[PDB]
Amino acid sequence: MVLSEGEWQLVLHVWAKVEADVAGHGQDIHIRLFKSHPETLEKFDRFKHLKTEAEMKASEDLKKLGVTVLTALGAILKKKGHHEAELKPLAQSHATKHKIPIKYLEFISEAIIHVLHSRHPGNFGADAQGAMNKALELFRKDIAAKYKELGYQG
Ligand code: HEM
Repeated sequence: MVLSEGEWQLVLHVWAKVEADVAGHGQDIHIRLFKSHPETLEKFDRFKHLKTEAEMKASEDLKKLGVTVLTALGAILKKKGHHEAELKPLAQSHATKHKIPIKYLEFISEAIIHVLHSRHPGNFGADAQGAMNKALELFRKDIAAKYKELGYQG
């Protein structure tokens, strides 16, 4: 798939707002993911024990991880589809070290969309949401293709 420049503009415009508070957005997104799909929390040996949202908010390690995640995703989005180099190490660790199924990448995409809709309604109307969804679908499609080449595809 290919996004138009107008669609990229909508994506980078709301992302610029997210970048005003990377740590906060990182936390909201992960808490949303863990509360909505608890099975995803099992993949983090480091955080598996967290029982409540209060404990999640209090975790400094979880906050650090959220920043790392959003920083990596932001770097990919800013490439506007030319993200081959950035995708390789990400696909390798998630397929072979962490073993993260494509399904879980769809769950976090839902969490990202939920949080942006909630925090940035004025910059996340229907058109902007469609553009972000398209960007994340492109990301998942390319990651899935890489998973297959790496021998995991799941
Ligand atoms: C927007 C999608 C995602 C991005 C950009 C992302 C990015 C990263 C990055 C950059 C790291 C650190 C270096 C590395 O190991 O590659 C990381 C670690 C990790 N990721 Fe992801 N990730 C994503 C989604 C997921 C999902 C959905 C899961 C699990 C449900 C997951 C589980 C892990 C685990 C277990 C680690 C190691 C955490 C630790 O150090 O304790 N990732 N991820």
